[PDB]
Amino acid sequence: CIAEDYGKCTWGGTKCCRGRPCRCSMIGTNCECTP
Repeated sequence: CIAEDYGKCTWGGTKCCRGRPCRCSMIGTNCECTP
């Protein structure tokens, strides 16, 4: 899973471990996982 900080993720693909919301750049491209 993505247990890294701000680790790149995908809406519907690899989600953040534990279940953390993934933020994006308001453009729906490089979404990083936020602790």
